[PDB]
Amino acid sequence: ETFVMDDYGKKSTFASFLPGIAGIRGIPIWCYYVNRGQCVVSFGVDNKDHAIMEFYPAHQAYQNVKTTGFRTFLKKNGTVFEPFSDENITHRMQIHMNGLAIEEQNRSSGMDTKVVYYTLPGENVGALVRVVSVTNQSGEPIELELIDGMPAVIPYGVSMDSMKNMGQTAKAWMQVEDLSEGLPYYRVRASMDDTAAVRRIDGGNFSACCEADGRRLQPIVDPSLIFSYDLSLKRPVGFEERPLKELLLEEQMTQNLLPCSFYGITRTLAPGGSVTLYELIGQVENKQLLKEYFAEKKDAAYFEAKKREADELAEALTDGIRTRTASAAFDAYCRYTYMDNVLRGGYPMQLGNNKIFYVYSRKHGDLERDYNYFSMLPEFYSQGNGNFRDVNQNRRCDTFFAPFVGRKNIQEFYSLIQLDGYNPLGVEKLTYRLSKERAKKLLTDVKEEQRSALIDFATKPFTPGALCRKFGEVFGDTWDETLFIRVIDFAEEMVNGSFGEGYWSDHWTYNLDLILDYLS
Amino acid sequence: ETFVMDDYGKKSTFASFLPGIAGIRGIPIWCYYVNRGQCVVSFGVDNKDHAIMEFYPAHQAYQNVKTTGFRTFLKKNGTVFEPFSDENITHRMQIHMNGLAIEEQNRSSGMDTKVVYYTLPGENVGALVRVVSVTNQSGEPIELELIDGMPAVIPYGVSMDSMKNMGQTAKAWMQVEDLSEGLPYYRVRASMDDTAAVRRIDGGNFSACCEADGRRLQPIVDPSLIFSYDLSLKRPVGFEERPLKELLLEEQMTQNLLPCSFYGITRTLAPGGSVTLYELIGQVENKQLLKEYFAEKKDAAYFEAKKREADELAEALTDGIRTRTASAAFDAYCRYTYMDNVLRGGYPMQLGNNKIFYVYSRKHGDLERDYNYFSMLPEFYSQGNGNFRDVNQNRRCDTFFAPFVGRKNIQEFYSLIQLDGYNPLGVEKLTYRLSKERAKKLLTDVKEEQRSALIDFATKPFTPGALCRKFGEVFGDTWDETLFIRVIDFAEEMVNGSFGEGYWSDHWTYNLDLILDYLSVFPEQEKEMLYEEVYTTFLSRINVNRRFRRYVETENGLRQYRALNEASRRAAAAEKLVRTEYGSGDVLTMTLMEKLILLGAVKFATLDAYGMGIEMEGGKPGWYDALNGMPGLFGSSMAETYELARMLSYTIEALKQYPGEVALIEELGCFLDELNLITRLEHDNIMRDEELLSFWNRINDAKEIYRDKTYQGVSGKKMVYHTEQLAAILEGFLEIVTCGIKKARRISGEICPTYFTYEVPEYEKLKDGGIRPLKFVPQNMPYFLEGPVRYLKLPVEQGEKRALYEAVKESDLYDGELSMYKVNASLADSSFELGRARAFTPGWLENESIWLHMEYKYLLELLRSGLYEEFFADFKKAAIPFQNPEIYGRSIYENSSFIASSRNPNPSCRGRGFVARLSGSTIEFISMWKEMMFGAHPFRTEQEELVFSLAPAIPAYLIPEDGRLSAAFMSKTTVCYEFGGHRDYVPGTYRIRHMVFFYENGSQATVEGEKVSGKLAEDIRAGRVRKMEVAVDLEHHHH
Repeated sequence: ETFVMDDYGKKSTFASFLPGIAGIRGIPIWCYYVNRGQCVVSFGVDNKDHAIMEFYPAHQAYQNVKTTGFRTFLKKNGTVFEPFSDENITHRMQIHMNGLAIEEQNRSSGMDTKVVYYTLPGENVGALVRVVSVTNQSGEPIELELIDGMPAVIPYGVSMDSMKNMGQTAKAWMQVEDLSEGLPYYRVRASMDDTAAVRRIDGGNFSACCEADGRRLQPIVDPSLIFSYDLSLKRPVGFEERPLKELLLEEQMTQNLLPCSFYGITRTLAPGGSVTLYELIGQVENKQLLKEYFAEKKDAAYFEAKKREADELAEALTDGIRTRTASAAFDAYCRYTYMDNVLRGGYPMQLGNNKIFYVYSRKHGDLERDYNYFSMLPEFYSQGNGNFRDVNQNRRCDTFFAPFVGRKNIQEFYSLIQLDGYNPLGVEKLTYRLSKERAKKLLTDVKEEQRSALIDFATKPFTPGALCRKFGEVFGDTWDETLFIRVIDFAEEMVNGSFGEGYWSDHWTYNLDLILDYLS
Repeated sequence: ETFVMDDYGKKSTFASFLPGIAGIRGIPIWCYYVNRGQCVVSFGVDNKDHAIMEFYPAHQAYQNVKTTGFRTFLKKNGTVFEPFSDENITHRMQIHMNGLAIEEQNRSSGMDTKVVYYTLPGENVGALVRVVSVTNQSGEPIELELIDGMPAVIPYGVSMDSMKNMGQTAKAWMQVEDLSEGLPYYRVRASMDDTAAVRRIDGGNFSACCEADGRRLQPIVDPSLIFSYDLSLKRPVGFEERPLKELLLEEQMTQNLLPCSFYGITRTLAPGGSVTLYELIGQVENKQLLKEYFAEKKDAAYFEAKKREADELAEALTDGIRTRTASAAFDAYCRYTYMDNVLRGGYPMQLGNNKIFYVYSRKHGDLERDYNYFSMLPEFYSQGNGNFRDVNQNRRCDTFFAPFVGRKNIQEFYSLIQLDGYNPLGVEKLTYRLSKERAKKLLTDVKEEQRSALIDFATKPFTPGALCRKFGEVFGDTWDETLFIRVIDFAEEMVNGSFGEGYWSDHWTYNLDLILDYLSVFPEQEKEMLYEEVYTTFLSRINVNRRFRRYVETENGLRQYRALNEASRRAAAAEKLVRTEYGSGDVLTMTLMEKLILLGAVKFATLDAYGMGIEMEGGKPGWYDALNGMPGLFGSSMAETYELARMLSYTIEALKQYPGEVALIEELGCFLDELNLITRLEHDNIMRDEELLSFWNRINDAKEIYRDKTYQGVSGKKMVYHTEQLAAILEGFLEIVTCGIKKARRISGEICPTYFTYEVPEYEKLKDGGIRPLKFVPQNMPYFLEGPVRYLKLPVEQGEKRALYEAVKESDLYDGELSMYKVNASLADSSFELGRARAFTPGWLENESIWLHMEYKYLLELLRSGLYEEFFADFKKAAIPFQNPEIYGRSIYENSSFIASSRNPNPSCRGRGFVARLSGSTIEFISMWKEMMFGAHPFRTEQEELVFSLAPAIPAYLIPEDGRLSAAFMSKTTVCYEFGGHRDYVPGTYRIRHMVFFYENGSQATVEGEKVSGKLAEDIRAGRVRKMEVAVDLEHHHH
């Protein structure tokens, strides 16, 4: 079910990505990875302009992952080792449908490093979960100083163009907040685009790390503490020269810099012992959401449950094509192909009682499709736009796997045929609107101000995720899901055609396939 | 003369660049360098879209130079060493004015590596020369395999945006050619921008390396041969695993990759022996140029001669400011500052016989000024565009160093003043055009097809470099330079104004400086300068909106958000001059006095409601860019008021000095008469009232009538005035301005203000849609240094100036820890609508930092006002050449835009200059140097004859041990002072015993006195005296 590549650092380069599935009630994120270093080179929330780790094309991703990607430094009795930096050391990569794990077995240092990645599922905060475990495989106790994290966190409000073109000038707006609280908040001081209606920026990237207990560790946000004069981020000169405890007592620069996110522990590991760090990196729209999310302690059990949920998401998504043949690779390929087709074209589901909704779709782009400006919607019931041809083809066999779809795809893709035989290029996200009278009838059992808020929200086009977010905002923490289901049921589905740029001569040729599959 | 930084890899980071001087007949290139690795991080030819090594901002440049910069790998008996990769190894950097050299002395490996950079001078191919020498310093012979070069050469045709955004996809177009020939050609297979007229791409980047013999080495263009699986380019796995000879036999991939450029040699070095590689990396427009350039072998002697030429270029460029004092750092700083000022504003030169051309200028940008899209023209006689303010200031002292310039700058920068008092933002490159008949007359002695080619080329606008390129193309290899000179002489100089983006309120304030410098060098031609009718007028591309139309309603109250009238906008590429008969007649011509009167009238009409500041009605702030939100808050600048008072006083003195008749255009005459009537009516109200709404309304109504009448066109009929009437009118204006200044100082405090912000709580809507303000509430602004700087120029009492100096020194504008002056006080409690300055931390960029330009302006004003002791002390405690390089963070011969002040949150960053060496402080230092060395007025006109005298102001710490201080006078004459003793030589505290003149012809003349007049003075100004020996306060130096 999992693909294992040994010594991937010496193999041919390839680019890939986590599927970005956060569940029906989660916030998906985009995370691209390559087979070099600690393998993760770029991840954000919405698009290239909301990246936490800077987006690079495939060539630059291969060239920079060992520097701008996740780093880990182990100090064993004075000397510093960097896992996943020397390809001559035995390393390994395990690829899941919705996860990624790497290992290194350094016999010289007697320490084993394991890093597990997965997108955080089923939460109102989109984040990447990184679990780092270091095991003392030597026969003697060692005094380990462990530091790991990310050397360049892009503050919220810095666009990709701003980085790539004027990083030096854009450093003037970057800052960090809440170092003492253990939840660093990475955002610009003010809107970098002048002549903006709102000068204040509320959103922010965050990081949080803890051991199995759950108490957050003190962050390191100034890369000069670790790397000192080495701006190339190749060797941690400061970490080598000084103990970790002294580093945590330094006055870190929280302004006029491209901040890092590093956390450290000091431990004496018995022979066979290990230390595990649970690190969360994500983005929120305001500090209130971040405080609400961390109102409950996130211990090791929480992260293990979230990892199991992340695996089960892909498992249940691909269970519709489960196959057992003479080739295990064939079955794994079947499941993976179904998941990729879902990512490109969406996964049908019954939203309410009389609606068909396609979830997990997104306008795709990756390190190799660098020309595409991808945009994955950061909300519940996530969905995205798509080209006519791609969405038309990817939904060819939806009726076979989801009989409740019926003729919806045929109607959708023949209603887009213009009178002259051509069609719009773009297929918009599913949006819904509720009429005034029906909305008033539905909201009779609601409090007056809440009724008014839902009236003004639901009479304009909205997505189901936006509606659920509004429900949460206007009801606090507990409400009635049946109200949401009823609003969806009695809402009206908008038309979802956007012209685009031109008229291709082949788009109409894929509708007969939909007709034939439905007739099959 | 050179700055040496040891172990620069461990020092604080700084960004810099080679000046990009290729000579008058060379192709300049841009090359930026940092103090990490092999130090060179980006270089190309024209702009960021024609880079050979990818351009990075300063942060990315620091982070990537050790990887994407030049690399060198030494294999000594099997093991591989990489010089300039470990900071613990002793390394060194030497910085020249037009060169860069780095060294590494690895005792462990016993090998010394030396790399020398310099731009290739005096060739029709722009390239970077890189010389790498490895010396075997061990006591035993070693078998050395050397590989060096660049791991990522950007192929020609790949834009910077293409790289940064879609490098992976753009790799599909990249390819290399001519590997066997030894001249790899890096270009795209076809135009990457689809729907292009020409699919084929002819230009290409190239590299070529050779030993001292000159035979080109076999290149390595596939980085996978050297680095193997390591795409991070950190360690050369392939080079370690295999010998160099086997690598050169591999089949290199020349397509679908980002190619490298590496060359290798295998050698057995005797103890003390060395191997040198001469590597050329550049760009050409076609393979024919590359083949022609390499038609002759380039041996070691060629590269040594080119390096000497590159050094001599900067040497001869800066020889005009050569100085010998007690501080060698001071002299090096003088030369470097002059070179930087030339880079920013251009170097004057005599092109032909009757033309003045500015060479080496360019629209500047660097690793720290990453927002600027720089563009250096890749041709002979290189030049570039520039902003009005920067070019205006940088040419302040051109007449002193280049007397042949004369009044050209004054005419150029007053002809750019529009009828409404504003000006275009951009100053275009000098272009020339030749008429049909003159071109036919010139080309009579030319072959028919060559004559036709030159006719069709020269009848359209061209630059001198383009003309020389065309001459070369159409004549082969040999031709007649006199033909080029004659075509330049008989060509017509085009108008060089480009509108830009907006109207700043301070651009006009720098022209009086040009006038004053010209009068300092040629004092006897003031009347001729004033009454010379050669001043044209730029045609406005957009008109300032009426005040009732500039005001809009917002949530926070009334705002000024519609300064420009978009309905009146005209075509950018159209007629550029105001023509008589409402745009149908001849080009309107005006005298300098008319321009001064127009500026005075318009700026007086631009007073604010309280009659204190000059409104930023143009939609742009003053000299302070980071306050872009000030015009929206009804901002007014007191600095413009001080400059207006100074200009009015100068015009009054000029009118009284040379009485006669002055002709003003009819519209300006009517406007001036209306303003005079308004002042006579409102004088009583101005003297007693606090708010002056009625005066403001009448003034703005007259100004709007004049602006809207002149914008549509001017007939050209001129009214005639006596100098007495204009003197009375401008004296009334100056009296009102002086009362406004007094009121502002009264309501501000112990320090004169700089800006005023007004809030309008009561306004009335109009039927036509405009909004009429009814009450202005002034808001105090934080103290800025520019206020006192402009104020010190006014003719006020000396005691008041000293009191202002003390108040500034004891205020928040003075950084006690750094002993420097900050650009502004704290902005913390000010409004957040002011602009970018509110989004910056204190002590960073233009926010409460030591902005070097304004600090040098303040020091210059202290020097000019006679505060000699204070000027000496503050100059010693604040000048760049006297800084500590450990704290300053870069070479003390180079300037910076700002120094992080004591309020900067980073203790390490305090006292450290950050942005590159092209600040505006260069011209300020040049003015200070000239004032100190020769006094305010070296030439004076007494009894209608030229009189020459020297009044130096030299502090004790500049006088050498022997007491002989020398400086260059007008870039040709050497003045060798000799001082009796070590002390501060304040003017009036000494006397010139005698001066001795050494003529160029060898004859000597000695004058026993302090002043000369007549023939001696004329010879001094004409450059016919080689050297002057001046004895100060004594016959000889006495310890």
